[PDB]
Amino acid sequence: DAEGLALLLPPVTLAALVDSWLREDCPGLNYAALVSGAGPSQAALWAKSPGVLAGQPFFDAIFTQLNCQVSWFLPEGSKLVPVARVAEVRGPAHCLLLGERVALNTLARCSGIASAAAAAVEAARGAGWTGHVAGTRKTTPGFRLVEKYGLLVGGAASHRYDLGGLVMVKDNHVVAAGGVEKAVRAARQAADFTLKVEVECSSLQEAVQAAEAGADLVLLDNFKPEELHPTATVLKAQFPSVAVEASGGITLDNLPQFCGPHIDVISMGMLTQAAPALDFSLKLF
Amino acid sequence: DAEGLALLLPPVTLAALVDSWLREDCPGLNYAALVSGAGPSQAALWAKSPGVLAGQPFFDAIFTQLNCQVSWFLPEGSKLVPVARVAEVRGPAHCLLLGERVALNTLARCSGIASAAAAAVEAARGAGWTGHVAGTRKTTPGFRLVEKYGLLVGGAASHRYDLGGLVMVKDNHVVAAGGVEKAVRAARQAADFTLKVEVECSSLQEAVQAAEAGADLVLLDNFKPEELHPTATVLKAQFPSVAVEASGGITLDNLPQFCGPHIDVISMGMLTQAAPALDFSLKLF
Amino acid sequence: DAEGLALLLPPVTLAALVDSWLREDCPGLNYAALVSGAGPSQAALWAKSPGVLAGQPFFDAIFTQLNCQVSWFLPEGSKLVPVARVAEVRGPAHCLLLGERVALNTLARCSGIASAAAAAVEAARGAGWTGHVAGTRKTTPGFRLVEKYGLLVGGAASHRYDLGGLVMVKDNHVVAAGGVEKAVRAARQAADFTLKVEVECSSLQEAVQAAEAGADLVLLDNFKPEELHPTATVLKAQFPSVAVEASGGITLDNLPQFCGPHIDVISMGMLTQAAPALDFSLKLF
Amino acid sequence: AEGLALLLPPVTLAALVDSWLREDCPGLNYAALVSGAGPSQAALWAKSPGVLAGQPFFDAIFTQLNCQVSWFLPEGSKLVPVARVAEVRGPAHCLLLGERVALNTLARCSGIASAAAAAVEAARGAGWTGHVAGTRKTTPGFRLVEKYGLLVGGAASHRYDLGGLVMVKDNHVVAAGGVEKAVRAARQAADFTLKVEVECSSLQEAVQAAEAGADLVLLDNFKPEELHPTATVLKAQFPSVAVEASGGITLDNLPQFCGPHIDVISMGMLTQAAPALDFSLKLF
Amino acid sequence: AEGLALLLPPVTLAALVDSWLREDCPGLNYAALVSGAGPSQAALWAKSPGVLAGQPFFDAIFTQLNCQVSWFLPEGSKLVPVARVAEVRGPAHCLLLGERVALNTLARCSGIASAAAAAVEAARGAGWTGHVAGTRKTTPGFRLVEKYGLLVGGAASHRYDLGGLVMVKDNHVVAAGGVEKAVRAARQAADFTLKVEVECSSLQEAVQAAEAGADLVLLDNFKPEELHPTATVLKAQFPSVAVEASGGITLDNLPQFCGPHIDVISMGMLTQAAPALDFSLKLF
Amino acid sequence: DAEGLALLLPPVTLAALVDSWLREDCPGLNYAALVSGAGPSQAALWAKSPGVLAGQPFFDAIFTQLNCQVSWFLPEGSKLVPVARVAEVRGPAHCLLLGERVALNTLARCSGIASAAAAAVEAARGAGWTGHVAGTRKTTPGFRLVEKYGLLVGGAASHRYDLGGLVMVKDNHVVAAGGVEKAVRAARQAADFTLKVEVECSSLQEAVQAAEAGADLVLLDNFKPEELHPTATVLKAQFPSVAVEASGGITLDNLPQFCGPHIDVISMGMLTQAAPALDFSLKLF
Ligand SMILES: O=C(O)c1ccccc1C(=O)O
Ligand SMILES: O=C(O)c1ccccc1C(=O)O
Ligand SMILES: O=C(O)c1ccccc1C(=O)O
Ligand SMILES: O=C(O)c1ccccc1C(=O)O
Ligand SMILES: O=C(O)c1ccccc1C(=O)O
Ligand SMILES: O=C(O)c1ccccc1C(=O)O
Repeated sequence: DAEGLALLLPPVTLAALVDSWLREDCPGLNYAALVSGAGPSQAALWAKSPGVLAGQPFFDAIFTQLNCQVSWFLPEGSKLVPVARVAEVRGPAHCLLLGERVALNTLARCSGIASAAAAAVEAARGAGWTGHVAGTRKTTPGFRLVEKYGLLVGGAASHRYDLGGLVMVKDNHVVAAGGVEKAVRAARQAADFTLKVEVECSSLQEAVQAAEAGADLVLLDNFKPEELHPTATVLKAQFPSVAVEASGGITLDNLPQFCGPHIDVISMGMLTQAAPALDFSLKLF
Repeated sequence: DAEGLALLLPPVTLAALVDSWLREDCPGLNYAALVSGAGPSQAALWAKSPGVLAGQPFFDAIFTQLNCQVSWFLPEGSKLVPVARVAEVRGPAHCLLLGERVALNTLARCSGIASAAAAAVEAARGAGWTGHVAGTRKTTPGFRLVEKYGLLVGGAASHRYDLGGLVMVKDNHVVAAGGVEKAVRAARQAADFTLKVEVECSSLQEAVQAAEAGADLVLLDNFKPEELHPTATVLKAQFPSVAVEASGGITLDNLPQFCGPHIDVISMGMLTQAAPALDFSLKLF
Repeated sequence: DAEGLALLLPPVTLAALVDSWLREDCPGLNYAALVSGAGPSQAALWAKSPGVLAGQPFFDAIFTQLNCQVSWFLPEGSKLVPVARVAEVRGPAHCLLLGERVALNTLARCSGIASAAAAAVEAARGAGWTGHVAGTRKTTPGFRLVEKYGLLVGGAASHRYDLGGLVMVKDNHVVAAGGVEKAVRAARQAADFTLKVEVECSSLQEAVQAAEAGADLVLLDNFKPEELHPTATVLKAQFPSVAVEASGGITLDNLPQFCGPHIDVISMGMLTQAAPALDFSLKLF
Repeated sequence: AEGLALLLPPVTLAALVDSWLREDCPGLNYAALVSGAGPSQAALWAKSPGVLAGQPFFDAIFTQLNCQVSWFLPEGSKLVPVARVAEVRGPAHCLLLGERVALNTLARCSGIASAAAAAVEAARGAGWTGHVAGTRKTTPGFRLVEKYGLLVGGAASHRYDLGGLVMVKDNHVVAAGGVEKAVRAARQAADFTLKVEVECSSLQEAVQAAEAGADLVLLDNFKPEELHPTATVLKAQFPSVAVEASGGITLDNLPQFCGPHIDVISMGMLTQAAPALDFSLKLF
Repeated sequence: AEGLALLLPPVTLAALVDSWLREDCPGLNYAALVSGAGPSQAALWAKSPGVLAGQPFFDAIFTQLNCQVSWFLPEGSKLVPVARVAEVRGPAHCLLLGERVALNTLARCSGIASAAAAAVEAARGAGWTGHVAGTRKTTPGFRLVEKYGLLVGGAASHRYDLGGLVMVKDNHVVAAGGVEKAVRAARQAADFTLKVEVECSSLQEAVQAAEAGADLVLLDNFKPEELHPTATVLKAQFPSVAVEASGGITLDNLPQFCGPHIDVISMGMLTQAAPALDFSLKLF
Repeated sequence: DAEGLALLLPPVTLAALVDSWLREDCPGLNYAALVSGAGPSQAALWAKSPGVLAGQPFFDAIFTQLNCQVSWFLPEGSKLVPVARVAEVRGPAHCLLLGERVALNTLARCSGIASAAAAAVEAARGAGWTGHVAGTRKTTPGFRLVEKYGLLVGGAASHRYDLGGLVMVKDNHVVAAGGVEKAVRAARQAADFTLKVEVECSSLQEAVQAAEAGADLVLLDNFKPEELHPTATVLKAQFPSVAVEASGGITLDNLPQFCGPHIDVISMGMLTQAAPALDFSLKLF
């Protein structure tokens, strides 16, 4: 259930995020506040786009800072069928109007990402695939928390949250260490026993070498589907312990061709780099 | 000229921004650094998407913090023809690898935005229009600086940077003040004489009321082009002092329809909410 | 009207300000707390200086942070006739005594500035002048928010809040650009369309060049009143669109000589650089 | 005065400077395009008499913005207007970005140093050897500059904050239920490394405070005719106890408050009513 | 000890708590889904002997996380294991989020307070009335908890930081060119509200330091046989000067350093080598 | 290899740490600086305790901020035989004396922890045991980075760095979930696929349940050694995939009794909670 995902959020990081957003939007005097005054008011939140609602905790934390309350008519994760009345916000008029843009901006993006994740999860399910659709570290700097949380709301896995969550050996590591085996052995020796090591591999030879040197996960990078499945099949046969991830150029359109019985995870840069924001408005009534 | 735009950037805000992005990506121990080591290294930056290059100052600031140096082979604002060698980065291997994803993320989004901005400016120029294409406050919270700067690099105007740069009376302010004239009179009385007042108007009646009560700018919100131009024409005839801005549902496709001799400014949420990130990579060699 | 001015204040910036002032005054252990104890207490706030009361929202925020409550016997902006009971503060004794000095310091300076502002407004009104008395950027660093707010409470305009609110071309910009016309044309081309451009001019020739190149405001800097008024008169006659501001060595004493029918704004460094703080005390009873 | 810069906590200085620059320009700076990045030079002019103070702040502001400063007058010099005080060099837009915050800081620091030197001069002129001191009546957020200014003027800063000295005031006396209870509580609570000072509005109080173990007694709001007899008796009975006078002391009445039994005279006016000096920065 | 909480600067406290929680969980907390948000209650167990200290920190951690705490023992109580000390309440995932950081803080605060109480007790048992004290030998970033723990245990904290007292050390002596130059420079530089203490490794230095106007003289690394004759002479000729002993003082040798002419005994061990107490927080 | 471990450190978090330490030790004026002056000076760093040298990167960062340089005569991780000359520090006198205590405090605690870790690793090696000696999250709040680093320099594994690095089900999670199986199934479902799940088990029955429900690691908590090894033996025989950790009341003295062939990891709170600081001094010469 998506309603439970809010529990994941670090509250100290949340509060600081919210403050820095409001500071960004209004660092000094807000002259518009005299236009609206402090009279108690109510505003309706409208969804004008189809997709998945995500970002309630952030929307709430923005408005709570500004002494406003929110009532949701749809739970976190609901399908959105425009034009829908999603929520009501109450508080002093200038407070509502001060938070409006930042709150809509957050909900729009979080919902945009959750929508793209859900479409990808749906296409995979429709192709018979049971594994994890996942995001990447291709997130807007400073805004990871919202973006990874959006992915989760959409039913995708977030993948490692940051550099501290998993040790990922990539092409650049392989080059710097002087070869796949040296890179993986160094990664394995260096990584705390609590961490997994994943290795980005551009061929089957690399993947085998990586599995032999102790990789927990092998990421098959930029394979055409026709070489991908035979590669994953062998790896799973020779190394059934190793998880297999596919990534590189995977889109909502081609995703079903990348699904296969020997792929455990499919990760997509597009879920965060190319998810258009949903359209929401907040109309004072 | 785009190479000069870096001078606009508040350096204190920049350095803090860069810190907070690196803190977001790696808050604790970075075990991968043992895989690469500290040996001096070089990496090529590759452009794999068409569009406009934007974000050099951010990319530089990230790598300078990490004791790396960057050489650009393309000036800020260049057209990108993939696959193009854009830059070279140099530093200790683990520093390069630490900054890579955050640097590419920033460059990708900034460039994505600038690209969409230039496409919009090109379509307007091609429909004979001389005014400003502009952005909005529909930006990713915490990342406005990069986004507004991207718009500038693409030849669009940024529009007000935040709530302190202009007083904008919107449908919500109109509702709260109890009507157009009350809202605008309160905005004008409240705003420091150094500020302009702009008024969002959904009809010609509103626009006239707003001009009469002293608006510097009138924004015609969500007009079909057929109603937009007659409205603008009347407004400019009666109130030649008043600048006219069009906004609402304007896309790269329909933009030429919204250009007209009496529109001074066209603003587009899509330039920031729906600009896909460009594809860059940073390959150690 | 002054009771409504509190609405202008950015709440995130206010909270961090207050934190940082209390940190500055007591970074570590506060041994004096043990002398007072945590017994609920009450203190009276005394105004011992004539002038205008300003700064209630800062005084309140300091005490709220420290779990104390304040009741005002006088609204924000009231004339102060010493010795007057202005407020009651309640909370744990050690909390009251911890906040005392910072709260009095803030109210003293805010009130000092508001008083100088009101005296200036009064002297202008008495000389028949209708325009804006305004402050400058000559503010104590880190304290601008309290100083600009003080101005407003005293009836003066704040002028631009910071470098983002207006583009102001000064003698140094003229030098760096190579001449008045090049500076103004560069300012106009650079500034977002939402911003005004104001140009500091030391002669009537400069003012005409600035008005011709597109200035919204011309600031006549350091004129003796005898040269100022003819200059303003000409300017208004040729360029009735252009607002005219006088500034430089304007004091409460000479201010009536600087008022004239063709001056729109008079700005005074003294309102923030040389306003003595009012005398307040907070006596536990 | 040239050595006083050493006192400054560098971590606190850097953060101060950042927050001042952030305050003055949080977002895009369009004016930078008007000046460009060409190397430039600007002269610092002193247009007010008084004492120069605040070099380390001015330097720190300009170093952040990749500019350099050369001083023609050392910290603490007497200013005779119109004087060429310094030269600043760097990219034009950097100079102009730092200008106003740097002038604002030097103006206020110098203002305070000037009032402090005037007060030190008037005291010396009246034969007094004691310490002229400031108070905690400082602009919030700007104490570091203000206390430093006092020192450049030759005044003592007094306790820097609540953690440097335990000061028992009228309010503490009321809350504790009397002078003796307040002072005994202050003395028991304060770490042995700290002094205890007690604000006393009468001789009876001062005697009680001294008897209860005060290191300093601050005679608050005495008219000078009652002040000196009071200090005299105190010094005679309790020669260990330093005596400070404070309350309504001004540059004008200060010589009346000097006496052989006052050790310290503190003045709110040195920080609450010191006008800022006039400086400008002219690009040339 | 119940009143010591009032000493704590609330702004510094809140920021401390935030940074501890950020340190322990900067990103997503997947464990939260295992416990859920149902209301819950946990018992706090003391498994070590010693002195309980750190309640205000433990409370601030849990208050931030919307949990409440009830204490069954007041701050400063003797702990006899295994004792039920407190109950915590709140949403399950909030309790479990706070648990480790809260226990970490109480464990260390209590560890320090226990060592301090042991040291005060051994001194009292050897007839000594002076102050047992800490040093600046604290964990960086964690000074507030460590100094507060010292207080709860009955030791003095000593100067909180570099701003509380001016301390001339070996290294100042070398840099200034000798004891007298160092102490005269310290005295001239220090605001009149501050004391000056001087670290001395011989009687010669102690006398010189007293003569130059030191308020306190710290006899560093003396064997007890040389310490007491030195302190005796110092008190005889300079009764105004407080005498502190420090260096290699342990719980074991402490009684040999107590003497009628020692005012303060400071021990690095109270903070450098105090084992944390064992506490657990068991959901029931 | 200890000299390489410095690369693990996140540079942004490091710099912020160092700042906050210096701010804690001297928030306002430092009158002692006038006693030393600014003359260039040198100081020798002396080790007066046996054990292992750890913390150079911290010590260097402190001094670099204060414009001092450090030369090490012993590499990071060296055995310390007192009284040894470990390093030389150079810079202006007042800068050296400002950083001295905080630098010593850091080096002292880091080295203390590294010494305890190395003593533990030695005793294990001496009892024939090959597995990882590890720390815990029982670290001084705010100072984890230095403490986990110290562990690594002494040859111990750090264990998970924070709550983000691994999902650890403890007795409390078990009670809150309503049983071992429900807790582990919830942990696995909730944890991103990139994370491992470890389960604290106080009996063999729980350990079996945890392994069956999908635990990657089982932590045998508070076993007497006589019950431990037979439990581990059974567990390894039925679940060879599952790593086994022992923990609870393990000390340097009893550690060899806890080593065994079916234990992979032994973690010890004492390494961080009861490690006395080493004695170092810095003597200006
Ligand atoms: O962002 C990437 O390069 C990336 C792409 C796919 C999976 C994981 C990651 C990651 O770094 O966490
Ligand atoms: O964000 C918006 O709603 C917006 C849309 C168009 C122009 C300007 C703005 C603005 O608020 O600055
Ligand atoms: O501070 C100044 O120099 C100043 C003086 C007069 C008007 C405006 C300003 C300003 O820069 O905003
Ligand atoms: O600020 C005050 O009220 C004050 C006034 C005189 C001396 C000292 C102080 C002080 O508090 O430090
Ligand atoms: O930390 C020290 O070296 C020290 C040792 C003993 C007393 C006081 C201190 C101190 O500096 O506060
Ligand atoms: O700190 C603990 O309780 C602990 C004890 C042993 C291993 C790991 C941990 C951990 O939580 O990281």
